[PDB]
Amino acid sequence: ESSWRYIDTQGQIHGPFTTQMMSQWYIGGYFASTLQISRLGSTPETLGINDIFITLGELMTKLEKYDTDPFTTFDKLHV
Repeated sequence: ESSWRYIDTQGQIHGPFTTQMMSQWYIGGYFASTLQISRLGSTPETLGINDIFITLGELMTKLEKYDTDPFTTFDKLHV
């Protein structure tokens, strides 16, 4: 699993935190879409997000590109 850092409201960097920890906090409502996050570059990845800070909202927008339509998305999850 990945690890992540984030920048808080005052500018302080926190982490590394596992995907599990970040996911839990997100689902818990602790993170605004404006929050800056960074994925630690533990593995190569083609999205280009390793070690940079982008907003949560920007990360979500990037990930949406993979979900082109519900038919392919259904098959990718279920077939």
